[PDB]
Amino acid sequence: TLNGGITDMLTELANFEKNVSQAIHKYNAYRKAASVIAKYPHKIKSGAEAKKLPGVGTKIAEKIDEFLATGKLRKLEKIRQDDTSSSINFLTRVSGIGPSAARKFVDEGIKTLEDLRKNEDKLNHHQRIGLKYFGDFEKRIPREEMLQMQDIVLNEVKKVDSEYIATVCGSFRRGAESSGDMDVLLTHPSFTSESTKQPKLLHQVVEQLQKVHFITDTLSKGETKFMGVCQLPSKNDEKEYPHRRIDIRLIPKDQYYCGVLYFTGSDIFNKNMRAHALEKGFTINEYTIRPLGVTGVAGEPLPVDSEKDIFDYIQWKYREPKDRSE
DNA sequence: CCCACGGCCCATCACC
DNA sequence: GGTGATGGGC
DNA sequence: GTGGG
Ligand SMILES: Nc1ccn([C@H]2C[C@H](O)[C@@H](COP(=O)(O)NP(=O)(O)OP(=O)(O)O)O2)c(=O)n1
Ligand SMILES: [Mg+2]
Ligand SMILES: [Mg+2]
Ligand code: NA
Ligand code: NA
Repeated sequence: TLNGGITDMLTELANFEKNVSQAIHKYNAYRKAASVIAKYPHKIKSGAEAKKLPGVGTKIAEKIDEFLATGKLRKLEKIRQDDTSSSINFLTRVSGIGPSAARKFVDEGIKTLEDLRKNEDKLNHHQRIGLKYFGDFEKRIPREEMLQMQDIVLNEVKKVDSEYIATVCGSFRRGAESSGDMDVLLTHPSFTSESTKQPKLLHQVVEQLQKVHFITDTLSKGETKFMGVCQLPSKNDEKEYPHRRIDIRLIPKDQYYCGVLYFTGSDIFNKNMRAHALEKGFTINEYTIRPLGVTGVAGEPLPVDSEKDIFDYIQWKYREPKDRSE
């Protein structure tokens, strides 16, 4: 974090544009510039120096010049003093409350943590849980604990069926010493791009994790994606662990590599790799990589036998998980 | 100067 | 109930 | 907010 001051500012600007302005491309623009600056190995001495990087234009250069001279940004000082912006920004930190619901709550006078707790009935299920574990969801997860959770999930899934393969992805797979949540990619031989030869493959895994009281809540649940809450078990007299967010994604087994590429991330790395794919004449999702015709309609899935194959198609030298933290 | 900005699962809602 | 848009999120 | 064509 040579330029922590700058990337903090841009991130705060990104969050403002997303939550308050509801201008999602300004949000992406700021997080993009913040990302490319974060890996810049020198201590930026000027906005013009920053402008040389792809993603940093004139406006951000100006803001960097102001920040380096005064240590702060007036655009942000103002935003920080607005009640509406502060209320809306706070509300969006509750899982299940997006920019729209946040602004709508404020119109009704519901703008504090106490307001949410007294008005539980005006929340849907996701928001109710997000409020419930608002404190825990602010806490990060030490890799030490991620290791415990990994072993539990993997052993529980082995117990359901020895042919399930569960892989922890996300920031954990990228080698982070701390994670915001747990991300699990799941495969089973019965579920391929060809056919689902067995119903409820994800349900049974969730069921099992619920019966050992690992999974405690459910935010959403379909045939391929689980979004919910989990908690490590504690020993006698030992104070309980915080509740953690957990994401489980069931992917067709023959499409494991695109799946594990996708959910390893990061989100910004994924954005960059797929944009580059489009430039190179391909399109990548969590299932396949396809060519673009002169048309703009995708062709057939190209053969993929590894993560490196995907990198190869678009003329990218392979980058290990720990070098994908953009 | 113009425009597109990665790709998609689940919950909810509007409409027929 | 089917379909499609929208919100929130990965 | 930024940048390729
Ligand atoms: N916008 C997004 C968000 C997530 N993802 C994929 C890549 C992420 O690594 C993976 C999990 O999302 P995530 O849990 O919100 N972020 P991630 O695990 O990378 O970092 P953490 O904050 O969880 O530690 O989903 C994506 O492709 N596009
Ligand atoms: Mg994660
Ligand atoms: Mg996640
Ligand atoms: Na630039
Ligand atoms: Na939220």
